Amino acid sequence: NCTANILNINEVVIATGCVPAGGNLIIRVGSDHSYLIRATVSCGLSLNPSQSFINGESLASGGRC
Repeated sequence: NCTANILNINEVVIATGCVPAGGNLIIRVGSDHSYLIRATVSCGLSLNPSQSFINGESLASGGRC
């Protein structure tokens, strides 16, 4: 599976989830919020359209899951 890592404006990892191949999963952050992350058939981090990065947050890759 794919690994999704959510960081803040300081590029500090605050949340981490696991995104299924060709699927999508919701990742909850400790910043009193949550971000929906999805991955393609080839495993590719991506943020849902219904949502948008805020508070300077950002997305990053992990390793294995």
